[PDB]
Amino acid sequence: GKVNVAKLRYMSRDDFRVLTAVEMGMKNHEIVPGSLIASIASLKHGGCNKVLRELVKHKLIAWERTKTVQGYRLTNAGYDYLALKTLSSRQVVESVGNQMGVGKESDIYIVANEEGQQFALKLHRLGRTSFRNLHNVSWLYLSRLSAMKEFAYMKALYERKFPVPKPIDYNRHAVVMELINGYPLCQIHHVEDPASVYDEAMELIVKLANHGLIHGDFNEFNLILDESDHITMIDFPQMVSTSHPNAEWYFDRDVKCIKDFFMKRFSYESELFPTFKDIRREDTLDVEVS
Amino acid sequence: GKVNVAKLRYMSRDDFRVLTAVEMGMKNHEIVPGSLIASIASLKHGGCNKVLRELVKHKLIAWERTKTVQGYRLTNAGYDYLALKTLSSRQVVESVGNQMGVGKESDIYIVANEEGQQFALKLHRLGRTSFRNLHNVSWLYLSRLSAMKEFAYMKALYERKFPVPKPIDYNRHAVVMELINGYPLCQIHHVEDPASVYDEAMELIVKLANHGLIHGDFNEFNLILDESDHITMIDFPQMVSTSHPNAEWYFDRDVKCIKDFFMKRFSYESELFPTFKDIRREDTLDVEVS
Ligand SMILES: O=C(Cc1ccc2ccccc2c1)Nc1ccccn1
Ligand SMILES: O=C(Cc1ccc2ccccc2c1)Nc1ccccn1
Ligand SMILES: [Cl-]
Ligand SMILES: [Cl-]
Repeated sequence: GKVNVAKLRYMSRDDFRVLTAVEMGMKNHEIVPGSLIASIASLKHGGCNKVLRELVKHKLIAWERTKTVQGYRLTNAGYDYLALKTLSSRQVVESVGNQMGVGKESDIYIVANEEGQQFALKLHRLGRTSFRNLHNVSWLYLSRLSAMKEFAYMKALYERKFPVPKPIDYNRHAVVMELINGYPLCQIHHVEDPASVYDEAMELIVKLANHGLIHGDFNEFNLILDESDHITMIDFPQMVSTSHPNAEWYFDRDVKCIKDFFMKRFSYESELFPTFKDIRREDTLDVEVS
Repeated sequence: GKVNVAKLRYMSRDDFRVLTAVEMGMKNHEIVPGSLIASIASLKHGGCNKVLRELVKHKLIAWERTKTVQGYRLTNAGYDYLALKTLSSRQVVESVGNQMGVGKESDIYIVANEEGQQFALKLHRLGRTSFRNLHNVSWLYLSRLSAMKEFAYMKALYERKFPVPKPIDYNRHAVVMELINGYPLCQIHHVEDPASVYDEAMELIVKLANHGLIHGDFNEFNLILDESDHITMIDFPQMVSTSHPNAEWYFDRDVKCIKDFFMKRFSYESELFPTFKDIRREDTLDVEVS
């Protein structure tokens, strides 16, 4: 057997309206008053409070009281559900499995469509830090923006024959993409030909730089090795322009990180590693993604 | 003499209201129609079109026509002016000098108050990349958010006796702080005692980690050495939680970057470098800044 996946909880037009109302409410309120939710949701029967209590019970929204405001906010599970239900209505996702990895700022899950074909889901989680020494609904917008940027870059890189997953669809903070069957490099113990995997990694750094991009977090946690020892890049959250005044330092750091890992894990060392002076710009993906 | 600084351009309350109206308009529009700007500004004498032409002439806004829409948007110079004029009305900034450094995502200028005391200004510049392979008012919000986070972290770190500049004030994408007199480590050729500067750098990585933070970009471009060979951190845009599943890799990368620089520039090497296992959490600045 393969990984277990659970069908998404059923969602009524009522639940979706109230849930959407809470989301809209959070543009202008850290805690959305129950009266504002009721008027935005405008249910035909106006048992809005019953529906909210039911959404609390299912952990999709949470109750909070400050000094002189009290009401509701979307939970991570609520935001997740809105994204996954939207993707479900486009026949992209039917079922969700357990978390089976992380990016720098994302959680990675296996999902399946109605036919039981498996895909990778990335849920972006930004705005985690709270600021109180001076608004903290930045997490909705920032997470949505990461997912959008990941989908756009993944599409642009895939079309330019880079070793990245085929992106399928996105909504809010959720990106669905080709599942890559293999192991992150960090949990590979032996390889028949380390030189070959090292070369793929170094050629990927060069090709990114030739397109105007430095990964910035290039490592054994972001690179998956498949059944035929080819690498796929699965996370690129904070890429730097080759035009940055300190671009060379970022480029060298990514190169040194790969060298350090290949020495530690495989006792492999080489002189076939790029310098920034080798880069010949061919594209402008740091300026515009098209 | 010291660095040249120029008094901020004079602007009438009318001109400043129209520029603020364009900014408000951009909450809901990539391109703000002239009619919407006029109704938001609501000038007593209604010469709004004259004022807009004058703001174009001074490069504070730009005119654009698409197929669907035609009107105005804030320029970088316009956003800069709004921030600096606001800081000017609080007596924080009277005069602006030339750019004299960069952070990873910010431009650094010398500014002066009315008495001619010099300070550092950081203008945050995010949302540089354009996405067209599928809204682009993200640059206002993201830049504002970087500045806010920098001010908050700088205050929290300063109060906890970290070697950072004393933060003074912020508005929009602008942060004003203590000017640190010295050289970025990257432009230091010799030091009497490299071991001592290396130790300060390594103790700073440990103290950050003890407070829940990994810098993530710790380098010779972010650290300024003053007249008495003490280091000050002047940029920390993308800090990582010590709770990150790959926290150890980020911590080690910051340590290796300092080691590599001290070997390259000063031929200095040491075994007095921290490991992640040494860290004993003392604070929660990765979760909440207070
Ligand atoms: O991470 C992986 C490797 C992997 C594959 C199956 C797994 C099954 C069960 C548990 C872990 C598993 C890990 N792929 C990946 C990552 C991002 C995007 C696309 N694909
Ligand atoms: O970067 C510097 C060093 C420095 C000082 C004076 C300069 C004058 C002319 C030219 C460069 C200059 C550089 N300080 C700093 C940075 C961020 C925040 C606060 N202070
Ligand atoms: Cl529905
Ligand atoms: Cl509806």
